[PDB]
Amino acid sequence: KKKPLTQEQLEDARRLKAIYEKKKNELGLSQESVADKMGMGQSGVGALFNGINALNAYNAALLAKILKVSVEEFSPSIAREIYEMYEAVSDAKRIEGFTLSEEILKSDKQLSVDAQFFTKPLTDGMAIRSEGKIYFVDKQASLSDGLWLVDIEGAISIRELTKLPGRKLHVAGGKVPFECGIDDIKTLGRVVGVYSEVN
Amino acid sequence: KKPLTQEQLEDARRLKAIYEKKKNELGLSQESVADKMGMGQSGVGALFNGINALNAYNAALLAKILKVSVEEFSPSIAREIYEMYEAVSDAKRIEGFTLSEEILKSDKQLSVDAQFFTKPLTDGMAIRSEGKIYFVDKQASLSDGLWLVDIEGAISIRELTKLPGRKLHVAGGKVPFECGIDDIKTLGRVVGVYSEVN
Amino acid sequence: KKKPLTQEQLEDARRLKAIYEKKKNELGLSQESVADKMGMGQSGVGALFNGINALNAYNAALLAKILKVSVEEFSPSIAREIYEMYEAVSDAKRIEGFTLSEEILKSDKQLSVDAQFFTKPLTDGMAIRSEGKIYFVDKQASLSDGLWLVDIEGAISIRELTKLPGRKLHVAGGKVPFECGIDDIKTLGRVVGVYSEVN
Amino acid sequence: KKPLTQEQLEDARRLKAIYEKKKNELGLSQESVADKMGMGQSGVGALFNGINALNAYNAALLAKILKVSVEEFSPSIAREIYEMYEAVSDAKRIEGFTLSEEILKSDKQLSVDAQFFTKPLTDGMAIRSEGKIYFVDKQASLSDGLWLVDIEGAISIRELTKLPGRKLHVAGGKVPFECGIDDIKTLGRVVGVYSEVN
DNA sequence: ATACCACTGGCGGTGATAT
DNA sequence: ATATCACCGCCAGTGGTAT
DNA sequence: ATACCACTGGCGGTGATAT
DNA sequence: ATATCACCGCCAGTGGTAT
Repeated sequence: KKKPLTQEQLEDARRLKAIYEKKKNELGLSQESVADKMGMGQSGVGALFNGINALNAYNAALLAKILKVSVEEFSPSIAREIYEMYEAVSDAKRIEGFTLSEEILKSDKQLSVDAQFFTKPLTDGMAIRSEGKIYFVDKQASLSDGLWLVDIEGAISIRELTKLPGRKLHVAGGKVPFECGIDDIKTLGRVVGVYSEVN
Repeated sequence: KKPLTQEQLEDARRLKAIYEKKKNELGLSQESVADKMGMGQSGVGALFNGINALNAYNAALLAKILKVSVEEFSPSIAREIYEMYEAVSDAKRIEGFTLSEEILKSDKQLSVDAQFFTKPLTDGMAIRSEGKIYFVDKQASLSDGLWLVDIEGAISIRELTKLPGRKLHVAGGKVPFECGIDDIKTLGRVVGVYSEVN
Repeated sequence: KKKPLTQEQLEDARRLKAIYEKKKNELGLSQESVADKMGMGQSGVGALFNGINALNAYNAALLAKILKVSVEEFSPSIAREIYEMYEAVSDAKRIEGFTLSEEILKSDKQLSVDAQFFTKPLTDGMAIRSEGKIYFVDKQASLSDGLWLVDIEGAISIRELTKLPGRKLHVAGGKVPFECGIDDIKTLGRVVGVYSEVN
Repeated sequence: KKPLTQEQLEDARRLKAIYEKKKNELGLSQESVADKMGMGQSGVGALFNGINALNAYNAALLAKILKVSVEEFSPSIAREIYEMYEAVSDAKRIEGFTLSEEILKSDKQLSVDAQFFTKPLTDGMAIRSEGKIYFVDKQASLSDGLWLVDIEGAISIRELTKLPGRKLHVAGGKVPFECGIDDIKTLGRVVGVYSEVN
């Protein structure tokens, strides 16, 4: 028959068409050049772009790969569907990502990590990439001796802490270890896992 | 028309067996699963007995009702569900293994984001040994580094160092030793390692 | 008056126009959007693109920066002029660049280095980037004890060599030092300078 | 019309002085330089006396005839010649300095490719000390690392380590010492070092 | 050999039309 | 949003010249 | 509670026109 | 090189049913 595209598919097509017309020259693609990649004809490509045929998860997956974008960039609904379907194979956790350069923390792309990486249910957590390593930080953990993502007077660095009597601390990890009170250091989270490449 | 592909009925074989063997624990009938899928009882029976094949949606939906991963009853479908998960949050699914007592045993396929590796990992392995996760490039050129090797049937992580004369310097044990290139079967090179604390 | 664009300027304009029409959407630019960046009007922009006004070194420099390309990509003549003019300030040497990953050497972008970096006239030289460092290699140097870019049975690595009696060698730099004959190692050049970032 | 900008005649002041003071060594007259530039003697006299200003071409051309860098007689022109050299082989011109006896002295401006620095270097310095080249980020946030510092008039390379209480751990001498942040003037942070062998 | 003198060719634009 | 049209200021150079 | 039976709605295309 | 036009196979599901 003919179904009229329930107006989220219609607006998804508009973003998809807009995200293609401005990047076809960037990638040297045409509607037939995309038709061959999907195993279709040019008639089928224009239907998806001009909001005549409703695209599915498979087509959205390939269309995102052809344009090297995310389905979120043109269809946030299916990306929710993709994440929901991926909860069946393995509950990979979408951890917000950060970068630590010059002791400065900046938000970055969210990071996908399987729940098997962690021995505890990391609900509020971060993923900081620094010095060729990725540090997985538990934002809600009790203060104890261990590896912590701390802040010392406007500088963020990974340091190993050791509680001392008299409400003092021992900070290790920097080029020079030192001691100070527990309130001289702001704790942003406890490091629970470290990933690194060949060193 | 009922031309189900040989594996599409093979998908139904495991799916049907999982349903009846586990419906006692979950206490659900076919029409109860039908309600949770927005379907009738007639729609669910087709999938179980091999009348109608499974798509990506209801196969993952059934994998949430039954506490079973979709790869357990349909490896082909779970492969394509991942291939859709590369479009959003482009993680890279890697076959999982465990290394205990120099024996490599298969494990659950792991979900790893592509931002872990500087070099793209086409054929990769994830091995869980000594409480850590070792990521291995199955097809990697022989370079001095950490390698998952096979020494006369024993699987172990060793540090390979190439020496002139097609020799190797295997390290990792109490005392390192030297041998030829062909004396060891190098499964792949370790590119990343992950471990927890406490 | 009116000068007819001596046919290298004409063909330079064709490449410039071609390199702009396929990247204006990639950069969100129009002829007026480029006119404001150069301090001109849209009429002046079209003259350069359509081969009516001959562009100079200054305009080519800005046009290359606006499109984030090199003048070589659309006007190899002026890039020669730019290099010739830059020989007046400081004779920066255009050294061919290489990358060394997994003990595999691959050609890369040519590297610009001032002649003050070297104490000798490095005519035939390489620049290899590896392990966060840039190694400047003299391809024509006498064999002697020092840092060399060698090849050992199909693997390229930076190793420190030491000549030994009996036509033997000592190779250092790898994870395991070893000894072998001088003919068991192929020498591709002698390292004369090393640059590195914060380590 | 003869409206030469104040510096454009200042360009001619140094250029004219360089020509006459060095024409004895090179043994060339104005018409001889005119021949090498595709010009007449009348065209060269305008540039020397300040009648016609210099563009990028003949200023660099004159910098090749006279064995003098164009920055010596025209800093403004050499700046724009570099700004054209960023379009092809995008090197980054950095002000050069030498560090001898704790005294920072200016030197020739260095030509460095942008592929040396992970982070773009807007305001940078190149310092030649102890036979090596230290690249310094003039405007860099205070982070634990190697810094070009000024300690009561003395210029030196030191390893700064921040300590709680707005303190510093200065290292590099026989014995390190501690002081406050404001006790030292940090000119900039060292991001790259180059050295030769033999 | 070199520093003035008008004189001027063409470089590098402008500013309004379409379409 | 681009292309093609006259139109042109105005420093670049020129020759010719008296030092 | 569950496995057959036709029957069929609409999903996801095709294939030729312009322009 | 794109847009809009009919046209439609054909597995997806449906209800109804006898276990």
